[PDB]
Amino acid sequence: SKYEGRWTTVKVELEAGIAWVTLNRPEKRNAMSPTLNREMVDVLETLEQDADAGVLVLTGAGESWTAGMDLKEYFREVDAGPEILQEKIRREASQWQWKLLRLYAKPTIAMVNGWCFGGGFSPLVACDLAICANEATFGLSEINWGIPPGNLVSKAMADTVGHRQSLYYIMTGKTFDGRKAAEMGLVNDSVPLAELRETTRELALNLLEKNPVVLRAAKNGFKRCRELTWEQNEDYLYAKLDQSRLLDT
Amino acid sequence: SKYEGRWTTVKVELEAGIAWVTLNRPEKRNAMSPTLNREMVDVLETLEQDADAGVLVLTGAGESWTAGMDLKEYFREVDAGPEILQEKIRREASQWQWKLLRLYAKPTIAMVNGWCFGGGFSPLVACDLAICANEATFGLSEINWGIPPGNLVSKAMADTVGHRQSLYYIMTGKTFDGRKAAEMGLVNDSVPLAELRETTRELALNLLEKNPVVLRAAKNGFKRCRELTWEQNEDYLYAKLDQSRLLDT
Amino acid sequence: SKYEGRWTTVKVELEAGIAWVTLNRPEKRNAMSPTLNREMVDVLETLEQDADAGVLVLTGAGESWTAGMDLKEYFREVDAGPEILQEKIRREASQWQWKLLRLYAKPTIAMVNGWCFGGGFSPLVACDLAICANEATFGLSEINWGIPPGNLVSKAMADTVGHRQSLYYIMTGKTFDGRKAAEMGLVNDSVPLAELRETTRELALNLLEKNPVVLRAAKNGFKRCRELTWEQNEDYLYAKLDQSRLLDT
Amino acid sequence: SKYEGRWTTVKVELEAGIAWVTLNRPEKRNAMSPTLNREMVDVLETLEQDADAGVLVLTGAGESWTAGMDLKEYFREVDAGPEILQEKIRREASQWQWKLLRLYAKPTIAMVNGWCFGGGFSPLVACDLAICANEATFGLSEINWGIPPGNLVSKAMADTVGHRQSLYYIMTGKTFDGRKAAEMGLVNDSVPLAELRETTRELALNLLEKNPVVLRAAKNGFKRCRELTWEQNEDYLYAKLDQSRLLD
Amino acid sequence: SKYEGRWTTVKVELEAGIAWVTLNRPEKRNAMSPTLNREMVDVLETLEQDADAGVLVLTGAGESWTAGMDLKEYFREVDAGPEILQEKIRREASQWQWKLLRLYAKPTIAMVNGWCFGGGFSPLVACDLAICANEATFGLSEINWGIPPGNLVSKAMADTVGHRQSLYYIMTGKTFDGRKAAEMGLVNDSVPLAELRETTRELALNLLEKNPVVLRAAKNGFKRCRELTWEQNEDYLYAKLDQSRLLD
Amino acid sequence: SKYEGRWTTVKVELEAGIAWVTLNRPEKRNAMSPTLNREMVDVLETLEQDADAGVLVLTGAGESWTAGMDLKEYFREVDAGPEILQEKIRREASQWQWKLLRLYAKPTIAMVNGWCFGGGFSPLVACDLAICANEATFGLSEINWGIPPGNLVSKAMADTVGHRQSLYYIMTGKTFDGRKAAEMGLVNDSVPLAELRETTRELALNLLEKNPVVLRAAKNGFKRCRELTWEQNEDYLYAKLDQSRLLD
Repeated sequence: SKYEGRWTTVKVELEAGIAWVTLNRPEKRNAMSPTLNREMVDVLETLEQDADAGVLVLTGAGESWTAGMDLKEYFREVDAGPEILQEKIRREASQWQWKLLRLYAKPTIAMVNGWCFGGGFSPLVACDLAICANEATFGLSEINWGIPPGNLVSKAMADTVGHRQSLYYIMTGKTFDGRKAAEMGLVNDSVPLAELRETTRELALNLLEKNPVVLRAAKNGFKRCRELTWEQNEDYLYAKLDQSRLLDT
Repeated sequence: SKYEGRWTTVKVELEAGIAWVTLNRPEKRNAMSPTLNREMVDVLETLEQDADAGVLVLTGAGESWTAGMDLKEYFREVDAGPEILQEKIRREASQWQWKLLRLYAKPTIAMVNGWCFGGGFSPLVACDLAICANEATFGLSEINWGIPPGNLVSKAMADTVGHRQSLYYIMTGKTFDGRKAAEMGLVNDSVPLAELRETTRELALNLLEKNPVVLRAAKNGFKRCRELTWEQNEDYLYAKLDQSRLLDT
Repeated sequence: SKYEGRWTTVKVELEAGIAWVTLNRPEKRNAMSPTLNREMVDVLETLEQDADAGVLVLTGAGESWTAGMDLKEYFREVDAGPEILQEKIRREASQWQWKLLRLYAKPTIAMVNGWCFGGGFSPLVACDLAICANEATFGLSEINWGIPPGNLVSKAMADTVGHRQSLYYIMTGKTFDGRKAAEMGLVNDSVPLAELRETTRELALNLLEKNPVVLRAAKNGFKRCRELTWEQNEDYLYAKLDQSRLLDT
Repeated sequence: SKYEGRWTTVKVELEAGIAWVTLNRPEKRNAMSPTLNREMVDVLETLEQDADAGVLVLTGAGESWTAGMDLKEYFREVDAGPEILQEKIRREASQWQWKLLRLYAKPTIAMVNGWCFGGGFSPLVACDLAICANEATFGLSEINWGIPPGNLVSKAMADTVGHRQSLYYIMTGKTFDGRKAAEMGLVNDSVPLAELRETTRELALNLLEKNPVVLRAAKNGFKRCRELTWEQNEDYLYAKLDQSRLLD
Repeated sequence: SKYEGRWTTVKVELEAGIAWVTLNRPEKRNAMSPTLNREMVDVLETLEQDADAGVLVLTGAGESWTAGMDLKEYFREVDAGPEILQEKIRREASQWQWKLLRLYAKPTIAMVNGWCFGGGFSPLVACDLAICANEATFGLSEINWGIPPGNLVSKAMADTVGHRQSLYYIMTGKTFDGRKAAEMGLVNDSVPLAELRETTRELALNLLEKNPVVLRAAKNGFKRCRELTWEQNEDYLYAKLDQSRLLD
Repeated sequence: SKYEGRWTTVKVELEAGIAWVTLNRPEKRNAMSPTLNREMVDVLETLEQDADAGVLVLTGAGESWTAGMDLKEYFREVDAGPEILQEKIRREASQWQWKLLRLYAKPTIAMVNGWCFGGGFSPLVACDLAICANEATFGLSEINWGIPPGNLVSKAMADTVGHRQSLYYIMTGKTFDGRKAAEMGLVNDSVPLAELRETTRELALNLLEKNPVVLRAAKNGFKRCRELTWEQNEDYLYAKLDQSRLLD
């Protein structure tokens, strides 16, 4: 494999234009350690410039998507350093989870095969589209660990899940399954685990057929237009269209 | 008819306070040409001052609502002119599609009888309310034509359709039927085509019974309140209420 | 009872950490008079500092939650005074309905036992969570009384109910039942009236188990994050997390 | 001349690529009546498509720039008609004063020769740049007439004049001269009335030296970027740059 | 007098429609304790409904306007009680300093006679207009005490003082005098202390000449319009005008 | 020295807790090439974790601060590669110029010794504070090169320079000197070039006297509070204060 052995906590496999990105700490339910965060920044920067990768799928090894932030590894790394290390460690989490990922140049799909807890909600929603297994379990367990949702988790909910349901799951920390995730709008679809890869693959190959520059303008302009008024968007959306026409040539 | 023969690409029929506005280029699936855009600006300005029109219904001739922007006619008109003509042609599209229509002084209803593609999404969502036929087909085909959604189409989606579904339909360009449109929140209701006119008419006549000044304050204040904080809205919404009381007298 | 006889238009009963707050003008369907507004400001300020109250439930006496603003009492009080009294009376309505309530230090639940009309929508949505009876009837009757929705009612809808449904109910003034309220996202759940208290109580006791400072950061940070960009929220949400850690100690 | 006798309340002189637009009701201090608003919409739409006009200068006939709204002619039109006529009249005022003018495709300069009161503040600030005479007199007289500022007047102030000075002039309705207008940022520069036209003409000719599509992207993108965050602007301002490159 | 001995930390003198509100802990530089915050909420609510008060002037007893938060009395109240007492104490500070004061129904003027430090910046900017003595001394001393500015102090700066100057005074904690306050836009004007009261009184009497409902719409609409786009403001500012017409 | 020969286009001198960062392509007026952008990302990340650097000063070698983008080296890299290389190149420019720099954990000062054109405006304004020489010359030359300002240049102007002056300098591309930069608020102060370094050093040492965590909360909270309403800021600015107290 082009990327075999390159990262310790992540695996990347290219197949016919699809970059399958697997969070790969299965014994730790792919908990996002500071090492995983630095490696995932490198994965996204590398795949952005890899002409053979037209779409990214973000999935988890084993029975986990990600259980969220790795408590042990964060604090061993923070407590060993001055205050300023926490600022860098948070930036590294943000950098892959949404600063590069949410407005990524290439289309992105979360393939949620299992556990998706806490911090995993940020990259889940930064990913453009999402398919889960029926068998997947989700939760915002932060409240039961004595922290409010950290990083962009609460905004990830605010963008995808209705006000009342967002507050219910944030406030109670109750778990929910793949069907509920799809019903609430957190993902596009929930399917049996045995059909997850094929469902994700057909969507990925659909996106691969689109003009990349046009798809980028369309998906990323939509995300930004949510934040702008109609008068502001007249200007912004026509600028993205004209920008698309320049960069396609 | 009061408005018979007045416009070449649009028909207007008044019935008991209802202004039935028909996009009328059926052989071209009511594609929005620059002529249609200029005529629809004139229709909205004329009907605003017509005391006999209390509610507007926007519908399409034949099996089409609108197939979106008329490619042929736009480019024949643009390429024949200097750069500055494109700015005017875009303003004319915006002017009827949402600058006058979204915060129109009178209540508006889209009666979606058939095809609704691409550019049609802007006036669809500018219209206050919408009823479609089950038999209607919708799509954001722009991505498959090699352009991101132009004008206010992506914002029209952002205001009515959940994040994940909006991105799915923008990114894939997949079509969806009237039932899906209603399920996603793009329209208020989907009914059999044979019940579309009657369903629309009963809603229109309901709106006609309301105090016009109060209905205007209520519908347009709602659309603006979405953009404002709660503290800002305390001020704005009480100002709209007091404004209503002045202008009703 | 600790609070027996203390307020003329409201009753408060503490049970094992639950502050049951009952709007108590049943013969007037708990219409919100200026007296009720001043008393409810005092209830919220008092309960904020009552160590024995960990969660608030807002409910209505009799077959009513609240029928909305008390027309008779508002105008008897306004017309008897100079212009400046209307500014004070509106501030008092806002103060309890959402300025204290929406970002209240303690978790809040609306227990909607019956009629919820017009002005009641503001505290309904300021409350974090909401359970209604199937038997409850809701409506935005303002349009049929010749006023647009006053105070924060239209924003309360904008935050919880989809664009098309919000406009339909604001523009038509049509009533809807508890099941529809839950379907549209106005409340978290609709249950038979005979199960309303128990459903509300189990949710309240769930919230009581959480660390109060953490629950406050989580629920109130979510409401504020809706208003902020992702870049702004990186800063704000980590500040709320760090603030939580300081104030928990 | 090209536009002679075309409009009853406005004069247009085109020379060397400069469209000199003169508000032309001198005996009424160029008060903005509903007729002047409709004619000014037509003027801006006409000049936008005039390939021989590269820059617009907005000025007043006589000792006035504009005294603001023509109360008499506004109330004659509104009180005549149904409630809904006021919606159209307000929209016509907004249409020329800033909906077309603030983000106009061509560079715009206000040349403030004299009185500039109330409603005149909206097009004053919609204009990209502004030079006034020292002899010009400004005021937000609305408060003394018993109305708060209408249309976009208060926002025109908020965009150009500091919070304290804006509130002082809105609340007191006191007048200020050209030098004070320049000191507060309401205009680029205050010069003697004797030098106003020549100073304005030199600026207009400088702007005509620029690539029109590029100048449009630069000026109108600046106005919009004020409303957007840095992260939003990374996207928006690169999109305007790439749009310029396509349209040039 | 009408309000004699009513409040322990504040004095109110009413004359000729002017409510002179004096922060009254001179020996403690009028430091804002929790008691002064609760009394100031009561003062503003009381004066709002006082038909004989048309304009408020906020000033300080002695050589101080306000030194800012009373650290000693704040920490005595908070450290005594549960965590939740701090929420109430912060809310009381906000309630008078800007939640009631910034968009107060009556015109407001800060009359800055002396020291104005830290927390005093919030009500300073909430007040519509402000005149200071040249002899007044200002500072954001928070940085030298080991806290960033609390409550709305940093936003008070952001609304009135340029980015660079705000950051310089926040980051360094250096003091500045009345002339520098006026130069930066923190106040309308700096005048000699000998002329401060008479200058303030003349301004207050000018504001009393205005229609109170119209003045309220004009001043408070201006503050809000800063937050809204031009398109939003077309709707909002016409709604405030029509609201004025109804309420007048 | 600690950072000798580490970067090809940048020099870092650490002394007395001050990291003097010199853009170091003097013969090319310190033009910002893609290599300088990548090295400047590394410089800021390196210095953030350097416990011996408490304050950063950004300056230029030779008679330039920075002439702005290196057109030649940018177009050599982009035109070589696929479309997607331009995304990475723009991101690298943004990364050091403001994504790391505007809300940097340590206090930052721009020390503008000479030419500051076009793209240089982004890091100029990202820097917390700025002092220039009187002899420094500024310009937004983009318009004369046929591009609107790219990256965050127009927003840098919008945050620091009044609407009218911003538009004048963007639309005309005319140059201005150090005194005009200070007058417009683009910088804190303009001093003679002979006194620039010593003035900058005294400011840097003042900032080093502050609690670093508190200073970070104060400066970066101020920049953010500009974007938020008063009600939003009551929440945000108290959260930054409580966050400071935890992290100190």
